[PDB]
Amino acid sequence: QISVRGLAGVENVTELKKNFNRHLHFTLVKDRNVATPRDYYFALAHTVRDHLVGRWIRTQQHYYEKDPKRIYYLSLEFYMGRTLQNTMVNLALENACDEATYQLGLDMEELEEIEEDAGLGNGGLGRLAACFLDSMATLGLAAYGYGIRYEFGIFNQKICGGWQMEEADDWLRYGNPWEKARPEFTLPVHFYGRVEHTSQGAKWVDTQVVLAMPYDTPVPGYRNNVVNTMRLWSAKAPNDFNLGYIQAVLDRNLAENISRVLYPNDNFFEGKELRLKQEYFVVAATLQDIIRRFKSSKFGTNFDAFPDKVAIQLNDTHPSLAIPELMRVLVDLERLDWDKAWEVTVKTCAYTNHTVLPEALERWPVHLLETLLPRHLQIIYEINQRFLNRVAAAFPGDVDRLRRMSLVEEGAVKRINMAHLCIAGSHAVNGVARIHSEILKKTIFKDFYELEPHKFQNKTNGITPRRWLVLCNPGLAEIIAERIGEEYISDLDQLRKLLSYVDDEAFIRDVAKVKQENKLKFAAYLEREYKVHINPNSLFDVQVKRIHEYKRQLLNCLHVITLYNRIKKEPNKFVVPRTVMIGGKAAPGYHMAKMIIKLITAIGDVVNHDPVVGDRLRVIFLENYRVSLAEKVIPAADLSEQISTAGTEASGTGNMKFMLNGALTIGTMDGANVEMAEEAGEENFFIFGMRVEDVDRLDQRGYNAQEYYDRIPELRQIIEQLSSGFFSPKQPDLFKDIVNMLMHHDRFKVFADYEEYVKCQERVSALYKNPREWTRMVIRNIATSGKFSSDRTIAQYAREIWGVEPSRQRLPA
Amino acid sequence: QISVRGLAGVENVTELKKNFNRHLHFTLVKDRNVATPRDYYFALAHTVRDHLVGRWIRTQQHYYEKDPKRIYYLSLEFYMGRTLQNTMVNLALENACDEATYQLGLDMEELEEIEEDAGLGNGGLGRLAACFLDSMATLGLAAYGYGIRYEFGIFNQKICGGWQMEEADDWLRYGNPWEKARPEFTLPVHFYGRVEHTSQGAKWVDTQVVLAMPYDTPVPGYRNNVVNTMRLWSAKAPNDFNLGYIQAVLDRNLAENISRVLYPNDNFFEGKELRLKQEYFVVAATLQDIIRRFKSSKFGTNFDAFPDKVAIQLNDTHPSLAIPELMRVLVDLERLDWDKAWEVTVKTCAYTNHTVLPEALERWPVHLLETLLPRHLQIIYEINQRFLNRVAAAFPGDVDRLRRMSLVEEGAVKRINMAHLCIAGSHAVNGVARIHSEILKKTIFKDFYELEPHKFQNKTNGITPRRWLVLCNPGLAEIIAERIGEEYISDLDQLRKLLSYVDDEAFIRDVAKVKQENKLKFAAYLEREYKVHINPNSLFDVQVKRIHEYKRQLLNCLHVITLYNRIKKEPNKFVVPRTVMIGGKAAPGYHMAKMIIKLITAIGDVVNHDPVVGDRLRVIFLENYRVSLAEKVIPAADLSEQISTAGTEASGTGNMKFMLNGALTIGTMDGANVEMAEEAGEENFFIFGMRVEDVDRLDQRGYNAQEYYDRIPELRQIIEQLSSGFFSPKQPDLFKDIVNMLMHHDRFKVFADYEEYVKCQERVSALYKNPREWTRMVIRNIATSGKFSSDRTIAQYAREIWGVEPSRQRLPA
Ligand SMILES: O=c1[nH]c(=O)n([C@@H]2O[C@H](CO)[C@@H](O)[C@H]2O)c(=O)[nH]1
Ligand SMILES: O=c1[nH]c(=O)n([C@@H]2O[C@H](CO)[C@@H](O)[C@H]2O)c(=O)[nH]1
Repeated sequence: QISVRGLAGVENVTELKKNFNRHLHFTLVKDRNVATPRDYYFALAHTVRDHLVGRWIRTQQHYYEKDPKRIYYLSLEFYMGRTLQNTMVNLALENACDEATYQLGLDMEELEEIEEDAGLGNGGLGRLAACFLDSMATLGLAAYGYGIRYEFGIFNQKICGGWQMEEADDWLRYGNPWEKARPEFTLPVHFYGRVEHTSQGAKWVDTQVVLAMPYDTPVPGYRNNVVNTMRLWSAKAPNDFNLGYIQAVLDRNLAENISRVLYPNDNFFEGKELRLKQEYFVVAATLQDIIRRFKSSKFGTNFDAFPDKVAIQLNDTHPSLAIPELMRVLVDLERLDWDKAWEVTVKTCAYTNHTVLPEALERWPVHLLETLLPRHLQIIYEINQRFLNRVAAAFPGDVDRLRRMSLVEEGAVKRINMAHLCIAGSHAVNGVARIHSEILKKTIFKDFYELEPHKFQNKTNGITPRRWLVLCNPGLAEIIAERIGEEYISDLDQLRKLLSYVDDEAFIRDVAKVKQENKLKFAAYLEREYKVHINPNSLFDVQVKRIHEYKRQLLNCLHVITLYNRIKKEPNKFVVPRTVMIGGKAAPGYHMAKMIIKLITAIGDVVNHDPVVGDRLRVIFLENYRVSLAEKVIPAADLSEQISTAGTEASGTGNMKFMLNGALTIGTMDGANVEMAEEAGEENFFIFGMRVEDVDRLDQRGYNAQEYYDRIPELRQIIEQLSSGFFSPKQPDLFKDIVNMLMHHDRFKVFADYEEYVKCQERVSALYKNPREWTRMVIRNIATSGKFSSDRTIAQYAREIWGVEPSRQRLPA
Repeated sequence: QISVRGLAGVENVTELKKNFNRHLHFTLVKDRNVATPRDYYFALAHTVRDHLVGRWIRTQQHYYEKDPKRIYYLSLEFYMGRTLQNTMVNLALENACDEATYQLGLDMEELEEIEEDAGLGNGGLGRLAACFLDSMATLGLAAYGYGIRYEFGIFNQKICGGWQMEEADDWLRYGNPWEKARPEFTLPVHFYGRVEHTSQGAKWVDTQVVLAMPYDTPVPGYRNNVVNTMRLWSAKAPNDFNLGYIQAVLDRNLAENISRVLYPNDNFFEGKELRLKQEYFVVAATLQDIIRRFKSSKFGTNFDAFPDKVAIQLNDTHPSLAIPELMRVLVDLERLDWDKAWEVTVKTCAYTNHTVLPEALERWPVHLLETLLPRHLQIIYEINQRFLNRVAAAFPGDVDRLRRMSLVEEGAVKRINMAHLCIAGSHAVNGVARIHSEILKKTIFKDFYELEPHKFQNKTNGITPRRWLVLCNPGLAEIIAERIGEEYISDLDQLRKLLSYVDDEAFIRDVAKVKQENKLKFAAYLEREYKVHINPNSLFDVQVKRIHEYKRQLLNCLHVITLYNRIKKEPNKFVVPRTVMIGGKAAPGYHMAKMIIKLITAIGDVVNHDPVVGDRLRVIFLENYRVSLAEKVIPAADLSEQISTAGTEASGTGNMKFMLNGALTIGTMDGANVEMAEEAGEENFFIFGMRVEDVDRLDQRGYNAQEYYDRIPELRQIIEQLSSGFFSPKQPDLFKDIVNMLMHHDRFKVFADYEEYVKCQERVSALYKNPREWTRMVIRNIATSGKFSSDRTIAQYAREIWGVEPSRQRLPA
């Protein structure tokens, strides 16, 4: 049907049809008479999978022969979503499969919906890893993603009586056609035990062994015939485990619990032993695999060349144990001297920081590490001593600097600061947006920057334009390709060419047409799947992201209520109609976030059923927000809410997705919003509120929320409504915790940005009244979104950190 | 190479080779440069599997169209062994695959050894179920095996310091290419809860739900294009299970533990809750599946026709809960009246008894059933009341009969006798050999036989001649086929034609040649795999079966020591050389059985290293006895030890395997030995010892072991040797428990058969000195082994119990 979806040749369509029928028969053991739609999905997935394997085998053959420097991306999260459409896109197979399935009497889009998300992440950090894998393969890098194969990913969110309920994400129930078990590369991982000292150094003995079994998933590059590997470890008990008899077999579960479930915390540290075990498990298995691959290479014992052949990227501090584990292996097993081992480690490792929120920083109790990983604690103590000796020599007599920079934190319970470990043991430390990287050098890591300034870098985040434009918004990808060709898909900077179409009446009409179609499709999805009705002519106002106080879903709530109250006051006055959509999951133990969800639904209950409002205002909570839902809602959005308190959202990536898909942005000067506004021009963004400097000024004086309550009558009314039980008639005090937080202990200064936010929203409504000028501003956003491709991000990592050159060159097919 | 292995056509070999290469590439994601032997096994298995699916689909299509009466074989054990060679045999593919793999540069026999046994059974009962599935498919019956998919089968046995050690049989580690998950037919199973009474009868409420997910494995008939199904259930927690968050997900393990591990008890009842849950789990899921299939049929609500379309065979009492579960469904859910439901149940169910040992009988505590299955207990009480009302009417005033026949056993703890439940609720009750079925009517079920004589039948056990001749002994199958053709493989009675070859000098030579080749091959296997050396010219004296006091491995031990002591007394006297091989697993909690294993190895330690003995006597313990090992050792055997105390081994099936494979039998008149001797002629068997009647006479008088000790000097010497520490110099009292048992509390009268046993063994040695006459007797055994084909057994079940006609007719290919 459309150009960007590739060719549907007679030869290819015929071959796909017969291979589809082969899999249905031989693989699924079914025929057309008994086959369910799920069977048809699997037949298609196996058919597409077949096209991957030849390229997969020859890519890994190529790496073995050429022996390039290998990039190892270590992450506890890979938020992959669905794989079928992505694979078709990257292989130029979409139209052919569409035709083949059409001729078999099937609707391909219907089959696509059957696939489970691989929801092995929480939000931004996990999705960044997924975008990164796509870009590394597209740029021809010899890259491997290493993580854990969770049996249960992020929970499925159900809303019951307005409250969030969690259920197990049993994503492997029907099987995963994309993965290949590799039980032949199973590796032992050690826990507990004790340290023994001999003539030949230290020995870690009396350990408990858990096996790590790898599962490999292919990662196709965009039309370059490169297929890289994501290798995820699964925990397995050894066969002599605990070996009355029956109980010993049943107790195998204890070891295998390591890879059972993803910790559902977004930007929050929980110091549980099982989490620590997960972190070491991924690190220990991965490092053995890396070293094995290094020794068994065409290069040729000598670890001097280790950093020339290996780069390890730590995604946050979660895999920080890679640093002392590498030291352990090099010193204890390979018998290298400390100084040489340390040189190798530092040159190999690099660390990406994802947040400055104190509650998200990993600080492990010494007593946990003492019991679980006794040798690693000893190594960390030695790292600390040698590091602090360097600090003392650089800043003599500065005793407070010594305590501030220590990897060991003193107190009631001694803790290890994993961020400090990462900085000391890495040759590069990066933040994820310009403002964030500056904040790191000026505030939380100031001491480290003063000691080693060369270590600190910026790498602004990005998103893959394959998943986040071509896949989810084919209508927009096509109208763009009509004007400027297809090269932009792997060179997003080419979107700048669209600036010469801002006055083109044909293009203006097509851009607006694509948005309306997307909105109609999403309005239809909501009715079919959730029996909720919306007006497709209204402004689609959306905030989708994890529920967090710093992200200020509550500020959005205050605006919604302001709009409702203004309508109730002057009912016969015209207002631009809005559909306000808010979605995202709360961590199960995060009480305030659960209360915010309940608030949003409670507002909906009042607003959506008030006859005086009509279809002028609707508030909908988008249930079970996840990658597949993002692919549907983002292309449908008109307004993107990016309203974190300045200085709290390190980068954001949802913001970039909305920009690429034709939504305008209302936001604070926070994270990547700053660079987005810079790229598009401030005139083409809806920027409001305190800057970082204004927040600091308010902190020094002291934030008093009562001041705002006293001086803003519209804000006062809302607080009275919440307190009196207007939004909860049967439980009048339901939201007392929310009011109390807002009035007395609000770390994120919701009230301080309220006035500017509401006024800015008025400007948004004004522009939306003029469709032509709205669309022209939209074109100016899309056209300048090029910087935010993860291809740009990865090229910077490659050149400035990993010391490798990207390549757009095709491998032979 | 050999005729019975089928044709190796140019077309077929070419097609197999290319499909092998396809699977290696697409399925395993490998090439010839990186492939391991395990990869090659899997490529072959997938290639052979492909040939099954077409036949599998059309068989199940055929059953849906013809709607025959369906046979449901319910068992907690299916001792399947390996599947690759069996599938090739039944599909006439062995020579073609042999040729195809040879041309690819691979040895097929080497690849076959890589396959894990499906060890989902303990011994005789589980292996009988496997033979039965093979015969039902071969005889064209619409039959389904239903059981549990254990994650861990029977433990792997390691011998360490002479002691048995157990390790987990992680048979699914590398995957199972033969099974197909069918998550679409997942069914809920209920536990706990309480019974509620309404106007519309009883309701079982507040239950815990566990899901049952089926996995289907194909069961090919011998060259008839029939492929039946074995459906095994796996336990799965529902997604809202226990739904702080992390622990609730981890607690899913509790529900899923139901299908985790096979209880490793052979002929011994252990009253643990997990076992009861397993028993109900298989029954509840299976019955729902049966009823679904019955309702969704081309026949056409009315349960009057249920017994005309359904037969349920209970393999022992393990699935006895089928009786009250069927009543529950019919009465509580379908709203049939009790009397009608009961008629249907009785006409549907039939029960096979496997032993008369009191310790093996299932007697469940009422308090367990009360908590776990409250509705089932109520139904059992009602069944009991109505049954005992019938007894009272038939035998008025006989109050002791009432207590004896009750399903409820009175005492300190009330128990339900599951055997009594089975008899009351089945239209047929059978023993497994003529003597066993007679014992049932005369002793343990005498009261029931008097009430309902028509119910009691015999069905002598059998073995499949596909696995137990063609597969494991191709050399013998071939020399037989040369004379009488190939028809005997599915009509074993044709072996009688071999009686006209007993004086044929060519045949005599070939039979003896096949045995020597088998012995050389097994002697080579022992050296390669266990570094143990044996003399292939010696008599191979073997006892392989589970370790049990009733099976009297201890009597064998006494003979071995007698032979050793006689050699030591007259060293320069000629004795027929023997290799005594004993193998089998002991239940982990069975102390005495573990002591017997240690004794056997301890005798070996003395005998095998005595220079005066030389290579005249060797004692070897065969480690990890299982189906695949049986296939190797049985064709190599000269002498089969079947020496259970008369009246204790219900049938035996190992005995039949040895007879079919050219070993002579030394045994008591017990189980099927009686019918074997009857078939071959007593002159061609080595029968010794007490008959059942002699055992009873000894019991009435009182068994005094001291008498035998006092009157037999050779027996006295052995007991002194055991007591003094001759076989355990460092631990002189190691075997005190064995001696004490033998002298004071021997239920199985080892001493009473000692004299006759030793004398009979002398007669065996005498015959072995004359190779020609040994072989002639062997031919007389093989020729009369026809009755013991499981095809005969299944034909009898079909005609006399299930009311269906067997068919040797081919389905179209
Ligand atoms: O995970 C890995 N998988 C591999 O196949 N290799 C190597 O690639 C070579 C060519 O495919 C193989 O010989 C193997 O050593 C490797 O080092 N790591
Ligand atoms: O386990 C079962 N699998 C099936 O396929 N069937 C039925 O067989 C028919 C023809 O293959 C199907 O329509 C299904 O109803 C069935 O009853 N039980």
